Amino acid sequence: APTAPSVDMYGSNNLQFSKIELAMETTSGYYDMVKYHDQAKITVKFNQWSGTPGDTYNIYFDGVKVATGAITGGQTTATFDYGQGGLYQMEIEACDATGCSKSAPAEITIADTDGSHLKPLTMNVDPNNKTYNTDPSVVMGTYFVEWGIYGRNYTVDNMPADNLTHILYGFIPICGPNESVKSVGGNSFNALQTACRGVPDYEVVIHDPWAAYQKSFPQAGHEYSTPIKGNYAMLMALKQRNPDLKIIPSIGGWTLSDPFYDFVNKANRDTFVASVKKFLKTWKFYDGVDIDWEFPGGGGAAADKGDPVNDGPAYVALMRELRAMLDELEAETGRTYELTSAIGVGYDKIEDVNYADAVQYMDYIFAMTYDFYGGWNNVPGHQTALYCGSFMRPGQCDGSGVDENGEAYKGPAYTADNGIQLLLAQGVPANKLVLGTAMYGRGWEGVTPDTLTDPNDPMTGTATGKLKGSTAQGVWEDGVIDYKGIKSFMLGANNTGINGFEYGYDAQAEAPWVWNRTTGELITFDDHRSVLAKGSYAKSLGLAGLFSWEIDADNGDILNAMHEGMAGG
Ligand SMILES: [Ca+2]
Repeated sequence: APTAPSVDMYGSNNLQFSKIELAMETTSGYYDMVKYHDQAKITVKFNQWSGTPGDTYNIYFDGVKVATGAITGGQTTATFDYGQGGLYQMEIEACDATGCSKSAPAEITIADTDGSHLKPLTMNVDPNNKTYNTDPSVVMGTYFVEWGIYGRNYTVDNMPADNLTHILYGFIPICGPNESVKSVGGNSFNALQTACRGVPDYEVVIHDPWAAYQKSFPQAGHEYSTPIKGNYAMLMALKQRNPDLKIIPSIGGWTLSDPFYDFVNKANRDTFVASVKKFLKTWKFYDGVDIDWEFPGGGGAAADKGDPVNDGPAYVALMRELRAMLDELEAETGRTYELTSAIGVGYDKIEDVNYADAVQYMDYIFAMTYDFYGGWNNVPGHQTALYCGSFMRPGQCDGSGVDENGEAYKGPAYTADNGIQLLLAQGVPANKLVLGTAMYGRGWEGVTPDTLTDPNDPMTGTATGKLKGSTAQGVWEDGVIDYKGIKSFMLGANNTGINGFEYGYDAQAEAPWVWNRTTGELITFDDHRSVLAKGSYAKSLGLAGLFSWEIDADNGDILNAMHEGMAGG
């Protein structure tokens, strides 16, 4: 036998390799930062000094031959392609006529974006999140937001994964027209422009690569040499821990929807869809695509856009082409891919798409059954109600009446059930709809008792302006408030009212509120009871399940209520 081969660790990159090179110390165009390879370029050096090195080498991973070549002297550098991620016990075998000598096994790491090379994530979940007899056939979705790792300080390991089947990662931008991104203020529009340099219009990109894959997370064991970090490496590890959990990219949303309005041009769709396939090939932990176009026909962040005539068909065509692309990805990988979309449920949003035509391609519609009322104006109302509250005027629920300035109503009122029914009437199968629960409140200030026309119902009053508060109370933007912030700063431990706030519940609409008679502060939100009503309603209608916006704002209560209201028959 030859001399035993000896592995030069330094000359073998310390046996660490990766299918994806990721810029770690700069912010640039998407393709200056992200380079993917189907075959990792593996390089192993070994030494057989002042001895008999033999004629040929073989390299095994877990006893399986992956590489072979000739030996010439005491220094052999072996290169070769490997296309599957993982950890492997690697062995070097030198052979010649008289037999074969081996190195001692050493662990080689081939990183890939499926997490195949990672140990299951170490969770750090608030224990208020209870343990449940999960039913894997019911949808329990939620949104996790890329920027929530900053001030909100809520990271992938805080997610109650065991109580989720569906994680929607918000949000993936589309390069092109994005004037809406500017009202978000800050660095946001500039971050987009940087990521889209060298990127053709209507291609998807990562908006914040620092959060996505750059930030070193200690609890995830990240270090300087670590080839993938940030949120994505954590989601990858999370798939190893929870393999059946669907993690799906969410494209668009409120401020990143502007480019969807050009998808009336099929060539822009062709470029988009293709970029979505490369995205999913590049980022293998994702399980499909969710389209959050707000909204065909208009009505979203851009007062500027919206085509009620042509947007609907563009969206149907997009779902077909996205479905057909995912079909051929399923053929290439053997995986199953899901296609979903979050939609408005006001009647004026719903009528702009023939969801019967598009649903044939989709797995789930996430019905955004919330933001019915809020601080953009001074009309109190249930923002996330199952049914129409008593504060609504006659013929206002169904849109048959006229408003309090004698003007007529143009469609049914903003409730979840008005929304669902309109979708069922359209032909959408009930077992593809997912009902939305809020994990935040919307609220006003200055709804003093004396603004009320019905003294039992502050939803009957008038506001002076948006709710105000601090970051620490969960108020990240005026007139909006995390549920956990409502819990600990307005509800209290017994849910009976603290710091001047009362509790109330509109049993007819299935909608809670908290109300401060003195400040006139009014908050509408989803609570334990109201989510229970949504569970019952979902079951009664054969709805696929429930989903929530946004997980960082929950404290446990809402997701708990979601499981409990879904339990049983
Ligand atoms: Ca419309």
